[PDB]
Amino acid sequence: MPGTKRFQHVIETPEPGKWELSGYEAAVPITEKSNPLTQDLDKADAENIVRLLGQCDAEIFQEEGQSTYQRLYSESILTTMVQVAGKVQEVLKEPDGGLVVLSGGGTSGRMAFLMSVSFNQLMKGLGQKPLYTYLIAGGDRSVVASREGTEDSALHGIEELKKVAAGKKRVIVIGISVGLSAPFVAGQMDCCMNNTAVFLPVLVGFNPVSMARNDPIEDWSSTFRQVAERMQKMQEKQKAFVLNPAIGPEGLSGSSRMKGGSATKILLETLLLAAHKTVDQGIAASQRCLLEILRTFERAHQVTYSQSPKIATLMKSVSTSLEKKGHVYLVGWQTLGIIAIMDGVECIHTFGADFRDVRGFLIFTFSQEDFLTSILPSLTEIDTVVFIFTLDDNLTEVQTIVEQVKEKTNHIQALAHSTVGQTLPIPLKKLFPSIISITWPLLFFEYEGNFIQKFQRELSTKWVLNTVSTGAHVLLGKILQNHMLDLRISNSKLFWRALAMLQRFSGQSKARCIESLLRAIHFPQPLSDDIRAAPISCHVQVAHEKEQVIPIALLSLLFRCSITEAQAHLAAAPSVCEAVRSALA
Ligand SMILES: CC(C)(O)c1ccnc(-c2cccc3cc([C@H](NS(=O)(=O)C4CC4)c4ccccc4Cl)sc23)c1
Ligand SMILES: O=P(O)(O)OC[C@@H](O)[C@@H](O)[C@H](O)[C@@H](O)CO
Repeated sequence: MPGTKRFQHVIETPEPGKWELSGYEAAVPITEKSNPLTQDLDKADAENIVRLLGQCDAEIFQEEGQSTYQRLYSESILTTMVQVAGKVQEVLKEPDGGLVVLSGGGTSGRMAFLMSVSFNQLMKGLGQKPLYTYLIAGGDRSVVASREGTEDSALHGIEELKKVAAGKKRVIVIGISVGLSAPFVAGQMDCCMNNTAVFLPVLVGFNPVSMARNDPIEDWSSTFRQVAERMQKMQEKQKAFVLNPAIGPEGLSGSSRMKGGSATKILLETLLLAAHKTVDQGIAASQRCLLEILRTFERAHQVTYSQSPKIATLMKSVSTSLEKKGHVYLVGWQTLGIIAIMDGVECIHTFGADFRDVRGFLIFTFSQEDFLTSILPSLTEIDTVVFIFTLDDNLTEVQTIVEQVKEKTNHIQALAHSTVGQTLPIPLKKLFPSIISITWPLLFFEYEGNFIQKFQRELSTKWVLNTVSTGAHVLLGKILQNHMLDLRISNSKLFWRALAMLQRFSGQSKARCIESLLRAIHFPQPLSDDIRAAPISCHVQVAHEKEQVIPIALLSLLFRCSITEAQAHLAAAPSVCEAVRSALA
């Protein structure tokens, strides 16, 4: 029948209590899983949430039990990281005609950018021509925009690769898809394997290859799975590499911006920093060199969540300011300002939040007195502002902006990253009673700009912010158990998550779930055969423009009613959360 191909590969819903014995649970990609720790994240109070996420973040460093999937500390992952570092080095020793590209969609692309800058600086501060560049699905404006739909084209990915790789004779392409998912990277990786004489692709994400996305790509003949499998085959002969540790499911199912984003930095910063450090010392990179860095990153998790109680407060605030339809500002300096922006803009697609509910700010790029005029007038008693800076920053520029905002707001708090024995000028101190400071024990730093203290600082911030924004929204009832049900479908991945959530939550058959979801999307049009057989982009295109789609489809299924009857129910409820929740009992 119409729509069998389109949906052949979707796993059928299990009968009740079979979910584990059907073989389904074991088929759920790790990146999409329900993390058992967060089953009741929707009941947790603010301080628990922080524990829970802090604990979810911990899993990055958790070791492989005795049978199971390789992890970040496993010998095979470290051996691959060493080989890849080894291959970076061949390129480092020959900067003329060489290039290194870090490429991904969404937050994977955000990470690629942050990184590529730093390693450009490293080389620059040593007067070397920088060989790093990045690629973000949707071109460079994607870096700081919510643009979920751009990831779904493999040709786009390839065209942007060919742009950036024109003159060159040695290109290393680090393809980054947490889920081993994005058609953007799929194309690049494949392009590479077509031209190894020039190209060396390194796939990075956090599912085993056997869970890699197997869906038809609309402009491409192979799947991510096939590309990823072919890479793995080239790995013996060292012409491609797959770097894919399990780090455990996200605390918020499918939210790869969080642990997936962190692990991406932890993993690549490590390998690259080691690759550099060691060329200059004339030694081959070693499992022992990477391990230094990994353990430092692991310490940083302890250091960061050491401040858990002051993280929870800031959450309790960010949520209360949002509860009262107020706004939240995330002002920060340098690299940290950027992480501030990236997080605010991620709450758009993640939580169907307006660009303003969590806004981020660099000194988006508004310098001192441009932020005093432009933004400072229209704040309020109820808003929250967060300040994020090191004790190495223009702390004069800081105290100035905090001063004005104290009159216009009292719900300020702050994040400051200090080396040990660095002191907090007394004006600032008195402005923040219950401050959050992180002190970094001294480290025997090699290079010019102390990059390892950079990578530390960025990560620690991302953790805090990811945790705040994310838990804030939870406190507000927008999350259902540990799933975000009411997402805007803006690409094919999101479309599949929507459908898997309908199966999980209704527990009805896939065919019924598909029909209700596609009805929900296409309303007022009824299911025709064209619609049933349409490619997934066409559903996306139409859903992307609509509101409450997934909830309305779930309700149609629950009451076993039509869309018309489900809309009219949802309009007659106080809220969406409540309506869905009621219907689920
Ligand atoms: C936990 C929950 C809600 O049941 C869930 C949520 C999301 N996805 C699943 C799921 C279960 C079993 C298999 C697959 C496969 C998935 C997807 N593979 S696919 O697009 O080629 C095929 C489904 C259309 C997939 C695989 C890897 C990464 C992302 C995705 Cl969407 S998601 C998923 C389950
Ligand atoms: O790196 P992946 O699996 O290819 O995912 C890339 C993007 O879809 C992903 O970054 C998404 O934007 C984030 O909202 C996850 O919360």
